[PDB]
Amino acid sequence: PLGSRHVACLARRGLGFSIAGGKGSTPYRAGDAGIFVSRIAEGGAAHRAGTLQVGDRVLSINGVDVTEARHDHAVSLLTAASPTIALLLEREA
Amino acid sequence: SRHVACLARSERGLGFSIAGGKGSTPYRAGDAGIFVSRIAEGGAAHRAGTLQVGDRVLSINGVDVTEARHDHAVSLLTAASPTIALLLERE
Repeated sequence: PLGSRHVACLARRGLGFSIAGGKGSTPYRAGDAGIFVSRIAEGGAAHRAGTLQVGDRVLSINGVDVTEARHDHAVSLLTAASPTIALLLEREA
Repeated sequence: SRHVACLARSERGLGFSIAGGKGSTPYRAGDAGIFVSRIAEGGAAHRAGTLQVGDRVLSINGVDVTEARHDHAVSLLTAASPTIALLLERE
């Protein structure tokens, strides 16, 4: 029961995906300031996992809300050490 | 109230256990829900520090298990997946 949101739970050699947007960086798309998934590498965990899609809004990383976070700080959470990476994502149909 | 848990399935087997569900004995006298009933300490659930004995398992890998059968929830856990994502209630 997560509503219009969904969870990506990836096993942690590189992320396998990139993000764009947030505070301190250029926006992902004109008219929006939030963090979004901006690329998914082929063969990477994210790609084959099929739970990531470019354009997803990144709401939280490893339980840390980033709807108001800086770009490079959201990227630090992603590169920070843990066996997994949890993403709370919100998608547009 | 609601938490997300993301665990890497370790080759030793994942630590936590569950109890309850529509076709088993409850974990808690008057509740038909699915709860994590034990945590093998050392395992992934314990190392992540995100599971708790007593947590109500709401959903498993996007599948709602608030109304499900004990048999089905274990099936969701048992499935050989690289990860397991849990949505818990409390702790």
